[PDB]
Amino acid sequence: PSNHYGPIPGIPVGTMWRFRVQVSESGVHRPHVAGIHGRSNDGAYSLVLAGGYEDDVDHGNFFTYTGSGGSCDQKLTNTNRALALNCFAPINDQEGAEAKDWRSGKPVRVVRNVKGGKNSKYAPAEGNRYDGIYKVVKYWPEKGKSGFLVWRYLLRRDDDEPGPWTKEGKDRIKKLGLTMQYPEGYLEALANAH
Repeated sequence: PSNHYGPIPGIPVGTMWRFRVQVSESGVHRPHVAGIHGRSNDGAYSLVLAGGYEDDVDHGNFFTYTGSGGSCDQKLTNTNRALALNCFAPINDQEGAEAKDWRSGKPVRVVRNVKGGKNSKYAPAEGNRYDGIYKVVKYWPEKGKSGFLVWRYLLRRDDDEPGPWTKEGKDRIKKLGLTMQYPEGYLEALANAH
């Protein structure tokens, strides 16, 4: 169902799609534009890292992430609240929270998109790649570049499948024969567009 937590059966870490519409169709990240799929009364099921917030860092097994909204203070509502709920700590919309036992938190599927490349060496060079399950360690408010409050999150990887950029993850990609997926007819249309 749309509120599925965890990996999608049959879609291993390292899977690559050229376009977001394909990522949506796979169920790995259902929204075709929004960066985060979540329900404010439940949790977050997936997110896409595609750059945008300059203060964010991406170190592969861990990354920081900034919420949405705000012009004005962001609020811990909607998908900001969804992602917060995944953290293994009671929700706190004033100071945020940190999970000591963060691995007991709800999983988030993470896809990296090529747009993230200026500030991340882990972004794929093309398209979108599924990088596995991550969990929210902590989240907190802070004064943004706008001068208004933004919600920030720290995520850490927790997946039994190795990271796609590691030697063991690259070996799996090879063994499974994963390749960049293009829509039916797309390469053919480009080839003929002359």
